[PDB]
Amino acid sequence: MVSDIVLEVQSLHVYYGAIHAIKGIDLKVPRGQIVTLIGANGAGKTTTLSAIAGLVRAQKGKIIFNGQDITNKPAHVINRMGIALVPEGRRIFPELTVYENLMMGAYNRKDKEGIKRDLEWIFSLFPRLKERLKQLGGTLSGGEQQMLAIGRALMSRPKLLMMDEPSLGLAPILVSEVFEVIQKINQEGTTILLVEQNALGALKVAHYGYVLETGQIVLEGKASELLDNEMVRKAYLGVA
Ligand SMILES: Nc1ncnc2c1ncn2[C@@H]1O[C@H](COP(=O)(O)OP(=O)(O)OP(=O)(O)O)[C@@H](O)[C@H]1O
Repeated sequence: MVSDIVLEVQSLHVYYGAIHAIKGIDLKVPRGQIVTLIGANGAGKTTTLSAIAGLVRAQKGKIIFNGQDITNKPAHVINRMGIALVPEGRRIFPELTVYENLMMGAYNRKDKEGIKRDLEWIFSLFPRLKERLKQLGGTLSGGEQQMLAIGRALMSRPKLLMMDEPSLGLAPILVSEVFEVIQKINQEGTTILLVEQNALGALKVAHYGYVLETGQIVLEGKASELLDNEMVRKAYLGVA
């Protein structure tokens, strides 16, 4: 099935350890849009993405991918279905060079031209990466590694690209380039679910946003409108 809503979370509840991390949230990520989930550290952003990816259990509610209930399915299955996740930590394989890291992303495509066009498309998106194609990973700057992690996910031609704090700890200029690349990716049609602590940057590129506070959504709406909301501005953008 193919839906206009690529991902829908319904009354999701997540419990682990001693804490009730997510307390019944609802979210929708429309096809071709960039949706962002923002909130302070510890709001439950990573947990939300983990639940969706099946890395943590959903005690209540459901996660629907293109109309199909994938609630609590095996993480490896959910990945094969088309949901790509670029977790926090710019996880990359340092022992493999930039080229190998990108290519391992298209391990299940069988494509011939597509893989070709996609590899070159990623080159225009990340000039600095092509500048160090034969170079190993772990020898690039965190900024470059972050860009490499994103490139790898792209080579799998994701039906849904999820990213957890893509700009965390980066220099202003890199933060700016991260968000610009996210926009370029979306302009090609890729649906994105972006989790960020940098609310300003996230809301500026997103179509829709959700504000998560202590496991619950307190506000949601068109991104441009959230930027003009007094509560968002004072609480997340520093305008008090
Ligand atoms: N030892 C603990 N004591 C209290 N709360 C804890 C503990 N360990 C984990 N948590 C819970 O973890 C949740 C925060 O982690 P989560 O991964 O959801 O954060 P996040 O806001 O997405 O940040 P990041 O994206 O950086 O991981 C909170 O609900 C917090 O209460």
